[PDB]
Amino acid sequence: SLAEIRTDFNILYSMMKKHEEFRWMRLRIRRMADAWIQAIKSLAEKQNLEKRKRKKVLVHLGLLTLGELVQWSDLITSLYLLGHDIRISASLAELKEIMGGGGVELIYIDIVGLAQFKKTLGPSWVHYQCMLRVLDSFGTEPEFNHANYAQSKGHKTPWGKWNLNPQQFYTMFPHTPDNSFLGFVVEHINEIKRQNQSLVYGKVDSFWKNKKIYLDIIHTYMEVHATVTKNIPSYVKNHGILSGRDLQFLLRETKLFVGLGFPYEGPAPLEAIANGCAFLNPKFNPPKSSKNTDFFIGKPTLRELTSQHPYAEVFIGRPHVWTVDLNNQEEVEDAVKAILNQKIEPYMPYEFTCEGMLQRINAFIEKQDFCHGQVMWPPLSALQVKLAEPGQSCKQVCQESQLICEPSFFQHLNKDKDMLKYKVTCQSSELAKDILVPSFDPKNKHCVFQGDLLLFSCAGAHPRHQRVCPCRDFIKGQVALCKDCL
Repeated sequence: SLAEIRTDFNILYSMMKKHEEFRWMRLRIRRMADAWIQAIKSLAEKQNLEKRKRKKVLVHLGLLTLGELVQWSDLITSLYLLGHDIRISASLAELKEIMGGGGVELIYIDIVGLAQFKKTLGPSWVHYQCMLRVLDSFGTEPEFNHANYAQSKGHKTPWGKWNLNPQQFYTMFPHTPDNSFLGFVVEHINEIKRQNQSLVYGKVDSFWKNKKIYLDIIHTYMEVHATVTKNIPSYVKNHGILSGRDLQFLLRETKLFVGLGFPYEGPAPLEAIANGCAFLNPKFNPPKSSKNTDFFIGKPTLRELTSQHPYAEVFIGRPHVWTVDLNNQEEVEDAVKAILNQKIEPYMPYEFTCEGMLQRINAFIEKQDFCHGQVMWPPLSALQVKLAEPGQSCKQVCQESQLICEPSFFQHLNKDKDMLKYKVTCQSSELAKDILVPSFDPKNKHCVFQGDLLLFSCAGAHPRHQRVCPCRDFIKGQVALCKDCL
């Protein structure tokens, strides 16, 4: 019953061959297999992977009943290499059968899958609720997760309302500290690269609408390539749809990967950057959110995107990523001229490598517990308390101190005597059921405390008062983990 690392993919291949949708995933695993195997052996030599319980894990892919398919494939691969006993489900019948047999210790599921879980198991679905890890790309903020609070704020979305611990939501990028970051793995260079080759990001013609001036400025200094036909200028060199090795060859050859504004926060810009490409990242001013952008309306989050790829913008930056105003002709020309003169430096954040994803998912499996049976994680030693100004979120004040909001610490910040420790003295206090508390009015020294523990929230700025904010440190290249979290 102890987990043993796997160094051979034969059994995995056999399991994924049972569902047609895994076909192009198996190809990707074969291409990446040597990287995965070096990674699990390297992790096991560097960190104690001994004496882990082998878990029976349900993976229910609601969406099989894309970036999402890449994330599923990397999660399943990581679980397999770490030695866990994986039961894959892509039907209501498999789901019923796996849960029928009992002994399930951990459940990875998507939003569509979760509705199927509740319907198929009936009222005892809640018995398993603490074992759920819900793959949810764009994230779920606490305000939308709390069904009754969402109704009371007049949100009309069908999404959210699961009443989970919001750290059970697993995101594509570390954009929502209320949630956990799952992510995925990103699959002489002077000689290989065509210095004046740009490639447009966007496999559909619709994405190209109103980018003519932008594309013309790039075309002044570079060839414009595409992999896509009304909106496409005559000078564009279309290679058609590519795949695997061919696309990787094209990226290896490309100096500049050109964002058009859509799609939002995909894997492709990280793949370009890993291959030595610079990424021209459209800036969004004002930021795009469920409040101003049709695509985002109904998403169970108010999170604002400052660019097409906020992760690339904030966690990578120049020289790999140039975040520019598409409508600023001077800034676009300067960016393109600078990129042309840049030395090529292929870059991959550690959190998007095989080893970094294995380390992250291994820490969540071993340490993240909503079922009440394990010591506090992250450990309390990691708490650094910060006061957010009015109009600033807990997410914002941690980030501006090179930290990350840690929602599991909110419970240690929620009464008069606990505040004393953090040089805040409450002359008076009350309880509110609000995402914006605990709060502090520094004028009249009035503290408002959280009356509904499900409403603790890294998201949300108080218009008038300071917020009392739980921050933690993170390992550079591994934002999901605090220094003492391994």
